[PDB]
Amino acid sequence: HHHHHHMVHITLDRNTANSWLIISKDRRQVRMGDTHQNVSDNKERFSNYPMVLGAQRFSSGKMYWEVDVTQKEAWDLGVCRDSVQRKGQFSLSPENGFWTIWLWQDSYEAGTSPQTTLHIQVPPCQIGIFVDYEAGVVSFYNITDHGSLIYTFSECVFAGPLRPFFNVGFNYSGGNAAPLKLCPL
Ligand SMILES: CC[C@@]1(O)CCN(c2ccc(F)cn2)C1
Repeated sequence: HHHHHHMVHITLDRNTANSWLIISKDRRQVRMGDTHQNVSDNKERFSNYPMVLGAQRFSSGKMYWEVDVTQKEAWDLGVCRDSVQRKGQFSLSPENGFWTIWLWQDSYEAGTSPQTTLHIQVPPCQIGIFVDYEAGVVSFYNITDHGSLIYTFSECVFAGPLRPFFNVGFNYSGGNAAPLKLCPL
């Protein structure tokens, strides 16, 4: 791909974070804490899962960013509607306003309903996310493998403003404490 020149500076929105997350001072890194992080509850926070949104809202144009997933066992990445459900249980699907891929139990899958098997020969340490709002496209690129395509959602019904979406995953195993990091342009 040649999408790097629509690069946008993404930062994380503390107010949307699950109350166990720790966001860095620069708002470019997030990890799971070993406890509640001593913040008040609010209607924006994802309650059930270790999720957080980007601060940026997009309703037009082409946007690209990169995320470091080094030494994680589990994570979700992509974009979602600004109006997604925050509280209780839900599935990551375009019907619920999410365009995502994930790693879980040594397999990579796209968040369709039901989920789609991905075929990645080189396990990625960094993921590129490309959104074309007018075209209705969300694409995922393997930066570790010369930018090779991972998955494309097309004919997307965004149905409102979009926000960058992140899930650092649980750490039941003690093997998933590593952060998600937004990579420099
Ligand atoms: C274990 C120390 C941390 O809590 C802080 C930094 N960290 C990692 C782990 C892996 C990796 F690739 C990058 N950062 C997790």
